[PDB]
Amino acid sequence: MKEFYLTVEQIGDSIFERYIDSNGRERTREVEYKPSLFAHCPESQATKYFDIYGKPCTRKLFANMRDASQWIKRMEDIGLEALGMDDFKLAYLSDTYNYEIKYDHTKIRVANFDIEVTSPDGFPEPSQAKHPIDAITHYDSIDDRFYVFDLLNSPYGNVEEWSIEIAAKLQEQGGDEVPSEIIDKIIYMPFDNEKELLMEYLNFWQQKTPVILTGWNVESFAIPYVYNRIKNIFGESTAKRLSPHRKTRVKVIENMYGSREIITLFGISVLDYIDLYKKFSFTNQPSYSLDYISEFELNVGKLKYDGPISKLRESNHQRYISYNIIAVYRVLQIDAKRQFINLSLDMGYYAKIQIQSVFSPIKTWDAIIFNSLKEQNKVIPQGRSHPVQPYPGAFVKEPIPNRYKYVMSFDLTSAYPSIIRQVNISPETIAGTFKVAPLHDYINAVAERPSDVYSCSPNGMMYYKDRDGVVPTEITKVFNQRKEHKGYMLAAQRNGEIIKEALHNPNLSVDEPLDVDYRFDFSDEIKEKIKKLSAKSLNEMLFRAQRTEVAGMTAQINRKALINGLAGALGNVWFRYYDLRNATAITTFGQMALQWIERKVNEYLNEVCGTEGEAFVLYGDTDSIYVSADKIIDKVGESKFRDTNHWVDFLDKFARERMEPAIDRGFREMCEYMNNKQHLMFMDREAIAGPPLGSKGIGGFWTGKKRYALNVWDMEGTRYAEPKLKIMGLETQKSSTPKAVQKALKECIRRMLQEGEESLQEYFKEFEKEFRQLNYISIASVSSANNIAKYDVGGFPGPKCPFHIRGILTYNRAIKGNIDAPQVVEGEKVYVLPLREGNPFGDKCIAWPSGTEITDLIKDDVLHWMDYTVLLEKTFIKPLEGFTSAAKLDYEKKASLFDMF
DNA sequence: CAGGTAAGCAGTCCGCG
DNA sequence: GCGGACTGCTTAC
Ligand SMILES: Cc1cn([C@H]2C[C@H](O)[C@@H](COP(=O)(O)OP(=O)(O)OP(=O)(O)O)O2)c(=O)[nH]c1=O
Ligand SMILES: [Ca+2]
Ligand SMILES: [Ca+2]
Ligand SMILES: [Ca+2]
Ligand SMILES: [Ca+2]
Ligand SMILES: [Ca+2]
Repeated sequence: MKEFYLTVEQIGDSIFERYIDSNGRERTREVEYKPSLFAHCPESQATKYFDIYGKPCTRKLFANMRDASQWIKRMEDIGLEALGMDDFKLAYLSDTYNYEIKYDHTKIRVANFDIEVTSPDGFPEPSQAKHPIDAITHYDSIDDRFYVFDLLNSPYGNVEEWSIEIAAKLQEQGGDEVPSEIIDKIIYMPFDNEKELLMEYLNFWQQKTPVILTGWNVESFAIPYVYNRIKNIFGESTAKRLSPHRKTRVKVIENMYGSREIITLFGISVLDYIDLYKKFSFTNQPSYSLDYISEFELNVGKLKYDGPISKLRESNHQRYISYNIIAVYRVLQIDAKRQFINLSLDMGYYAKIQIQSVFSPIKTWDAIIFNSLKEQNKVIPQGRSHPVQPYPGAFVKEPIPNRYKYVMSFDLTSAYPSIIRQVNISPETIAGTFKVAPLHDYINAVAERPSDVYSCSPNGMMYYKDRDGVVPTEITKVFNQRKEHKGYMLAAQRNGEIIKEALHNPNLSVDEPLDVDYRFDFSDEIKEKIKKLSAKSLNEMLFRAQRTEVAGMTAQINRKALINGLAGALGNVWFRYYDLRNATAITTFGQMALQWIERKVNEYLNEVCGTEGEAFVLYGDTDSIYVSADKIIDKVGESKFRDTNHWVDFLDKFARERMEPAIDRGFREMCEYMNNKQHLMFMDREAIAGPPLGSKGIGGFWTGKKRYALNVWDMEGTRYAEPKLKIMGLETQKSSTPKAVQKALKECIRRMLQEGEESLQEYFKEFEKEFRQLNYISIASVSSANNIAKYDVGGFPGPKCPFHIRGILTYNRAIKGNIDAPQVVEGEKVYVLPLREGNPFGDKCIAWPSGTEITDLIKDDVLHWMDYTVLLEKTFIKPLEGFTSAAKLDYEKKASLFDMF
């Protein structure tokens, strides 16, 4: 097999590299890598190296990396550009792996671990590490085993061994329900003292040294805690054994409000799963506890126990250890679903970066562009310092708030990357500028044609047309990967809908799920077999279809995120290729494109409807248009349709056969107007939306920009078994909205869109009457909590104290002088409840850490004093009043003449 | 900690005769 | 009481 790196580090004048050799074995080597950098040279000096602008460069070979670094400094002192990859390990990888890397994940040691630490005096601070580590579960992907290190004797209690047999038993048998599929994979090691546990852990670590190290909060808790605890007991040199090169450093992570410390382990790639999840999942959760996320992702019940965690070990060590093992497994189950590790490996190896650099699109693109340019003996420019400057973004159309019955949407495929490719936007393709007319002049095609030579954006920028820039070239490659994966995602989705239809008529049989590839549209033979299957087999197939869809979604959406990130990287001052002219070329072209095509679509539809000045495009945001199809439906007449699906077909066909060609023609003209390099503005139908045929549903409504809801029947070629609500911006979509309120508002909207005003009124009246019975957590608002200390004036709200911060200050007073009560963590999320006047907490709200029950000390008082009236008014009635006035109906029945009977 | 901008709503403070 | 200036938070794209 071809060799591939595992990790790479620079340590002084050495590159330290762990890799897989040609025989599939893991090796390590120290290389005295001599880097090259570059300086401009005279034209009369023959060379093969040119900067991106075609200027000749001489290559400078240094005796060592420190010499190269010093030269860079002196070049700054002189005032001359020092060209080339200043991050020598990326140059090392580029030299050592000069080919498309083909990696084998089965050879990469992926470690997933979690630690337990009993603490009687509050949260165990990793930088202090003053409490014993009393459990470690460490799963190794190569052995496929969970290694359990269990401390039996501690100053906080001596316990009996954990029993695998009890762990396996059902909760109803007194057991812990550790999943049977992992029972045989547990290797259990009890220890009579902490020193021996830790020494054995380090010996194990030496044998099975993680390449990728993950787990939940490992970078902020487990890793610094283990490191610091070993450091406290044995000294620094022993703690550094966590690094295969015996090198670590404390890294200080700074944000706007403060800073925190992590431990960089040289020769390890830490991918904390919480951070993977936040970057790649495209969720925003009310809580990020593993219990909360596990429940969300896997629908597994919360790990139940009595008393505080600080007493769990001594009260029930059996459960304590089982829960540590289950916690490690949960992360593996989440990754089995979401495939974020797989994604990280793919993207890292593609770019030729340390795997942990996938978190940084700037680093990712710097490396991709460097490798691409190097292939042609081109030399990258030095990074420079830039002041942060604002610049313009997208256009958003102001919609008229209203109900909208029939709606068809269209948007650009991969909008910003397509603009980059079409216009040819790149650092080295800038050809010059032209005199700009007001945007509306280009939108209305009255402005002078910008250029007859170069490819243009309406911000005034011109680009060469003779060759592709490195940015278009490289963005195209990742776009193509994205498209492939989206294909699989959509096929899995469509396949899922076939199974849901079939589930309306399950056969009374004992049979098996079909062995099929869900990434490809079911053949007719598969469809026939499915129509004969039992519910059990069909549900298992649906589960598999949906897992395939999730897998496809991860692959596609994060590749989209990467290419979109290049468009923004051009507008980040730390990017080597930062240029506001290019960042603005993209966004301004986007503004023009949307408003251009809005005009073209209106003109086209006014023409086919025999009207003038009518607005068919009701809304648009960035790269999308929403078209009212009422008149199209009305031209055939609602009476002519057999069922809902009939008019959906008709609109689908109308969009595909009439609208899309018209849209394409309009964009080709725009491309020609801008003299662009390649027509790549492809605006395909997204949604077909309307009420169910013969119902009183309103179909859809807008309240304002970025706030709307649609009853969708077909999304990007997926025809749903059941209509699906596309809701954007409204309170149902906000993590700040109470969970039960999100649910109720969603049901109000469903009724509005599908059934009508009377159905909405029936549900409101019931919700208003019954909501007081809702569990307090389900009706609590949620907010991130920043700057708690800034607004704290002697434990009371300072001036301008935000509402959620006030709640926290209230909480802090109520738990005063408790090491045991859970503290609110600066920067994390809290639940927030309003309090009735005259309450014992002495303020109008209380907040406590999100994802948790409020401490028993105050729980009963909170329940007693909760202000249900304020809560309902603010989270439910106010937003619902917004939805219904926009939609022009009433959530409460108004009086009529009939009442007199 | 980790590409970008546009823009919504909650809440504070305070004016508005 | 609602709006504007402002802070804070959150989402759409
Ligand atoms: C979703 C999203 C969009 N955008 C910008 C860049 C996008 O190209 C543009 C339009 O967004 P989208 O229409 O959401 O995405 P897209 O056009 O890139 O891809 P698709 O083919 O799935 O439609 O808005 C971001 O900058 N960040 C984001 O997270
Ligand atoms: Ca724990
Ligand atoms: Ca799009
Ligand atoms: Ca599309
Ligand atoms: Ca059947
Ligand atoms: Ca869009």
